[PDB]
Amino acid sequence: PQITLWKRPLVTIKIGGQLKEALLDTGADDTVLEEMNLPGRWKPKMIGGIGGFIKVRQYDQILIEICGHKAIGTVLVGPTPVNIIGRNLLTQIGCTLNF
Amino acid sequence: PQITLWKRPLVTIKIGGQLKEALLDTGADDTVLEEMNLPGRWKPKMIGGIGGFIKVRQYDQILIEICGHKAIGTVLVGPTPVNIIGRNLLTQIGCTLNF
Ligand SMILES: CCOP(=O)(COc1ccc(C[C@H](NC(=O)O[C@H]2CO[C@H]3OCC[C@H]32)[C@H](O)CN(C[C@@H](C)CC)S(=O)(=O)c2ccc([C@H](C)O)cc2)cc1)OCC
Repeated sequence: PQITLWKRPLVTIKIGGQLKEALLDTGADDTVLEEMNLPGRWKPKMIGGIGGFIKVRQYDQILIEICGHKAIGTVLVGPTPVNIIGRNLLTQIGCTLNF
Repeated sequence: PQITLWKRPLVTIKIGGQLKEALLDTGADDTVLEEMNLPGRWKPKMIGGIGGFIKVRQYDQILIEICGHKAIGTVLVGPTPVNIIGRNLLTQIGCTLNF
């Protein structure tokens, strides 16, 4: 689809069998979701934002369906203010900016 | 044009008579620019993201040219790590997400 930006580009995602709402975020290199339970191994990681760094749990090769488009990639889980879908997955679903 | 997301979507902007590099950021409601001494009145503001909040100065009705497309709106000036072009300006240049 074509998504305008007059409102936040929020979409429904399916991850670990659960539906959530997430923001399509071209300013984010990586994908960061709010605290949740995901199966499998994970490694601690640090990521920095506008206000500083947070500790996240890094889950690799995680299946995630974004607005009906499948992706399999890295998902960071931690105290982000909102679920954000970053470029690592936006590229997988073929998302581009156009003007 | 069309901008893929393999790399950060960095473009040249023109503001206050200066050229700068900025990030087209669909995850940002508003626009946040590096420290610059713009003329005119302003009001203090707090903006938050990953890692907490930072103090910024809010200037209104600022003209920015983004890839030759002009836009006029609010700009937040402060110690941001990157120049962030938010939806308030992206909408004015007709920017959309597409997949
Ligand atoms: C060399 C130093 O750089 P640095 O590492 C940080 O650099 C960066 C800092 C910020 C960004 C943009 C930010 N992306 C981001 O957080 O991405 C994280 C996850 O993926 C990684 O990729 C890049 C960083 C990591 C997002 O797109 C937009 N945000 C809102 C989003 C969280 C939804 C609520 S916002 O910025 O907070 C914001 C809030 C309010 C407004 C106005 C008021 O409406 C405007 C902007 C990109 C690079 O320093 C470490 C301290």
